[PDB]
Amino acid sequence: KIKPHGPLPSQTQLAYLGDELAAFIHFGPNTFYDQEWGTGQEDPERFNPSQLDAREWVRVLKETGFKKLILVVKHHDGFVLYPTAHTDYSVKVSPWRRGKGDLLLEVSQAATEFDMDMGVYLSPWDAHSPLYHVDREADYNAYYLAQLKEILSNPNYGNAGKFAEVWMNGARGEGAQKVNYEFEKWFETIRDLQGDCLIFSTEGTSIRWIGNQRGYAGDPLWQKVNPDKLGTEAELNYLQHGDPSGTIFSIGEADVSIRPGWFYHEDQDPKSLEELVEIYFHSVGRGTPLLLNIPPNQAGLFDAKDIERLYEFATYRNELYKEDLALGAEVSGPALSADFACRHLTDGLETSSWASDADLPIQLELDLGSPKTFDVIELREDLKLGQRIAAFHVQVEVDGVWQEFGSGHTVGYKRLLRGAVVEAQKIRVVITESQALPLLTKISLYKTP
Ligand SMILES: CC(=O)N[C@@H]1[C@@H](O[C@@H]2O[C@@H](C)[C@@H](O)[C@@H](O)[C@@H]2O)[C@H](O[C@@H]2O[C@H](CO)[C@H](O)[C@H](O)[C@H]2O)[C@@H](CO)O[C@@H]1O
Repeated sequence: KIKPHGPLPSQTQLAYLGDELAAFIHFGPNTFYDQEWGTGQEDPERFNPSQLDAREWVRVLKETGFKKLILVVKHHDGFVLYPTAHTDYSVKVSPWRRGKGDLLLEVSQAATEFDMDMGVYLSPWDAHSPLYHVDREADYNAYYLAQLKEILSNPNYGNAGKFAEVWMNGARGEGAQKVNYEFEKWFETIRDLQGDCLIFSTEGTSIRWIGNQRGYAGDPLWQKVNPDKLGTEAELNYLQHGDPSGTIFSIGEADVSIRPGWFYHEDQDPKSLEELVEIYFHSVGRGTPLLLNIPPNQAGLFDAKDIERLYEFATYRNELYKEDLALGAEVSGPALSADFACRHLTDGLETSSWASDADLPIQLELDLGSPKTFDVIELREDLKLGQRIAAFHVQVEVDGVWQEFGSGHTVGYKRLLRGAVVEAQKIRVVITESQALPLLTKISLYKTP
């Protein structure tokens, strides 16, 4: 029994890491006003999608491999997209669904049908609320809290009444009131109603921002931080790389829009497959989830181009992973014991892993038995026992010379590392720095389609 190392992830954290792909939905007055930020002066009469179909949103997301859907139900403009008891600035005063509309309900019903996990984004900064003022901040905090209770206590909201993530955006306009939030109170309520539900915030919660909206996790990416170095003034590079000395397990979620903007704009186009693939390799392929925003249009529908792109992106990933070229390769090198043997890295069993207490560098060598053509290696740690590896490199034997394939810092939950396409039978993975005796659960090899 190897001892754990460092801060360990919760079950809900590991489940997210396992799921890899989440979808964001920004939709609201901003969609009708052709803007990215609203003022709270938007006319609810203009919130009037011609033919909204949340079931179609959920179906396409499910079919294209997304495992969670995070819905904006109140952006910075403050317009609430479910019939809240706590402000009149909501869908209640919109003509949509002859005034009886509830977008949270509509998305929740569809998500429940498709077993799509649910997140909810409720903007802390509220440009509409007359309570959003330093002189009224206790009242604003009670407003926000009361809405968390409305959202998170209702069996008709979420995936069968369950929410997997709450999103508290850190953004605030320069001229806005400097309201301070009752974070701990909010977190307690979230726990009371939804247990270990993940929380994205500027504070020391289970999810942090990766520090850009480009889909780029750093290398290294430590999925752990010290809460004392977070808050609204957290350094972006700290978010992006995490902390080798972090004290809490923290997922650096990589959010990015399929378009330039978060809301739908007719004049904008979605990213290319090539662009999404790069993002994929620098987010999921660096051990963190990708949260990809798809904005519905003024009809309440996903854009046709955007839909095509999600299917092409899904096809790409299915083809990448179709064959693990490393399965059954003979693996040699040091190993702690038979229970942690090298052959565990390519045996195709999720239940078996490798470890070694040998002095670094530790060299694992795979012999594929015959020459194969590949351009991706996948490594995974056992984060139930903590993140450990700080540096590694990969080589391939070509005409009797061990040439470089690639190098990196961290592995984490899952690390994809691309190299130039090669035909080779023998590969070395060399671990050169680690915070504790290294473990890997798998080595895989693929060819990009
Ligand atoms: C329009 C725009 O680019 N705004 C960004 C801010 O993004 C916010 O978050 C995204 C997801 C979207 O809802 C925007 O309308 C929001 O304004 C950005 O705020 C940071 O956003 C990240 C998430 O990407 C975390 O929530 C941070 O805590 C926020 O500080 C700010 C600063 O990067 O830049 C523009 O205002």
